[PDB]
Amino acid sequence: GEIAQAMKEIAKAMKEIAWAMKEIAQAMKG
Amino acid sequence: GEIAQAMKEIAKAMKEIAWAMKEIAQAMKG
Amino acid sequence: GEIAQAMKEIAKAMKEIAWAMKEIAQAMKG
Amino acid sequence: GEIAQAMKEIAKAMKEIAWAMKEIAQAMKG
Amino acid sequence: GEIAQAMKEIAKAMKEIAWAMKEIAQAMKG
Amino acid sequence: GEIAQAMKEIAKAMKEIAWAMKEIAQAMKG
Amino acid sequence: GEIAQAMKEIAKAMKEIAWAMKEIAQAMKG
Repeated sequence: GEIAQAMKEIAKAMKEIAWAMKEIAQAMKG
Repeated sequence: GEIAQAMKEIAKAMKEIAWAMKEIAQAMKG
Repeated sequence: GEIAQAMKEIAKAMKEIAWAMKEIAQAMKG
Repeated sequence: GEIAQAMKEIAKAMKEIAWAMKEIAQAMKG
Repeated sequence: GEIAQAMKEIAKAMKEIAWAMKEIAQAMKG
Repeated sequence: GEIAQAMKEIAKAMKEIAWAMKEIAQAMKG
Repeated sequence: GEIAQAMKEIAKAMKEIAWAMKEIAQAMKG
């Protein structure tokens, strides 16, 4: 449905944004 | 469909933000 | 209504943020 | 009500974040 | 209630993020 | 309940993101 | 349920994004 599917897509995108931010943090850590 | 339409646009926008953050992470990773 | 109006304004903002993140990613892409 | 007021504040902040992100994209655009 | 409190805290935090993004945009403008 | 817990965790995280983004803005401010 | 599981995944991702943003803020301060 309209609400459940939109929430599942938000969750998948948020997990990918977290993975990318962790890579950027690791590049800038010494 | 004001709530359904907002949630669909938020979900698509978050998928595009996730693609872009993965590209930036890939540019910055060793 | 104030909740439908806020959801609509959040969706339009998220679309603008996605456009901006794509421009930045394109600038940084090798 | 507090839930309606919180949503309206989140919408106003998201609009400001969209404006800033477009300025940053304009500075890095080629 | 815990849900109304969570939404109030989300709103205050997004207002602070919008302030910080405007500062970063002013630094990079030009 | 798990939905109330999720909202509390999202609020705590948004406060930490807002704190971090103000430190980044301070570093970038002349 | 899919909506409860999406909310739990959004909270875990937001907590990881908060950790990453504080590591980046640490890199950028004395």
